[PDB]
Amino acid sequence: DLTQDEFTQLSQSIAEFHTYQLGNGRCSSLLAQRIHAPPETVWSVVRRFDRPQIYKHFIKSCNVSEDFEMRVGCTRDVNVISGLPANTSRERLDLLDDDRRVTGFSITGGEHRLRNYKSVTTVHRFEKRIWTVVLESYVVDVPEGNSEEDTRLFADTVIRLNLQKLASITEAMN
Ligand SMILES: CC1=CC(=O)CC(C)(C)[C@@]1(O)/C=C/C(C)=C\C(=O)O
Repeated sequence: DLTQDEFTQLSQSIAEFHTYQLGNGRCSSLLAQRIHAPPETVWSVVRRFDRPQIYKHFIKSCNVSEDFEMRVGCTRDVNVISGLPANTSRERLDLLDDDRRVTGFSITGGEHRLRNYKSVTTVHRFEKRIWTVVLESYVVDVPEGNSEEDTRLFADTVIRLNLQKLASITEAMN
């Protein structure tokens, strides 16, 4: 996946936001997407907590309060497209750092099986031409009698598809 030069450059961010030391019954993974677009452009979409459906394929709609303010602790209600093993997710914004380009959220409830899910998404400048690397990591409980391996495959597949869609949206923005 990540090159040596990408790792090195990305080392302290990964230690700071994307490394976990967990007990059993919980699992994590880290995923990376390269985007051939300025990190200002990528971050302008990543940080828009009220409109995840701009890049998240499986989200049919997202509702926020009439008094919504973009501030740690604000919440959103997302509704999943039809036919899926989940219908809704209730999510809380945990991080919004406009200097470092760090965001994250937690799933506090809803109709789905990704209990105590929390993810962190970070945006990184690379200079070849300016490009961007996005890291996204999550921790989640392993539902009793499911395996850690199926849980990770599920989360990873959704995050990977979302970060691909992010890359296509943000590259089209040039
Ligand atoms: C597509 C989908 C299906 C589910 O079964 C769970 C949930 C409804 C939470 C989800 O929206 C999960 C989305 C997660 C993994 C990544 C995200 O959105 O950053």
